Amino acid sequence: PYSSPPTNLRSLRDRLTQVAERQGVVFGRLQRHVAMIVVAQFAATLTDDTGAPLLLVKGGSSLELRRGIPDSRTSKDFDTVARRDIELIHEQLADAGETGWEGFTAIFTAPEEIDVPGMPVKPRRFTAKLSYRGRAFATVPIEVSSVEAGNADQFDTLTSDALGLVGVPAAVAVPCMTIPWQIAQKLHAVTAVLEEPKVNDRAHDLVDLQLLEGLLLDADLMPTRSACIAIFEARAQHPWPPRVATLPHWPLIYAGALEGLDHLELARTVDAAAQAVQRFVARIDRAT
Repeated sequence: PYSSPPTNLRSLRDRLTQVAERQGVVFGRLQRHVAMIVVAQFAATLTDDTGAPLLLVKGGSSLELRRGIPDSRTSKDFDTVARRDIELIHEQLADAGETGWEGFTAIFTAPEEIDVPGMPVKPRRFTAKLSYRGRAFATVPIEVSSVEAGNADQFDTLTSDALGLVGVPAAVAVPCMTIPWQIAQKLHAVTAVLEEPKVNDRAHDLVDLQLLEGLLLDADLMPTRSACIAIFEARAQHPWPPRVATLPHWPLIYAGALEGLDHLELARTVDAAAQAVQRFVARIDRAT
């Protein structure tokens, strides 16, 4: 039980080392998780004039918040959806990072636009350079996408105790895109056909879609079906319902995506994973 926040970066890392050993987690994984939580706290300060979130977390960071470190893939990006703002997100994040949170500050590199088909307004990528009490701590790649259909209408609010465990008690509360839209977007991505030079490498989405199916439990799939239809129609590429094909180079990508997840009941080959996700597609499509 730590009585006080870490005096400095060296103390922060020593506490992170101790907690990671206590938890049986890779140090760098916990350190990245803490960096992500810090960026998410900056994002959680961004609100519209009613106080509603401007940014919702998605991607691997959301799955790590939903499932915990032991039960989620290692990933690096902090992926977000901007619920209203455009280029104002970057300016507002930069201000939030300068003000700081619980001793952490951040400078953000310039936003660069990303060319993605089916999206009228392009995603933006940049990097958060984090410091703790003056000294550089970690860097976090950030991606910001615009709203699609209803994927920002509602949000889940998730938490982590990782900073509490190193003596930083301030409540963590992270607004996240809901599971129906995460499923819709990952199903679209994992079944997308890319243009001749590019090729789809997204076999890891087969892991995340199994993890997301598990989190729906016995839920009615109707919100997920509506989100799936909305995303597939909005993007105007391949139609709903898709076929979960696998590409010849996917077996080892999928194996890499399983690293650290031996204790979970997941498909152990990419064929079995495609079969599982295809069954999920059919179950979603059946909903009424």
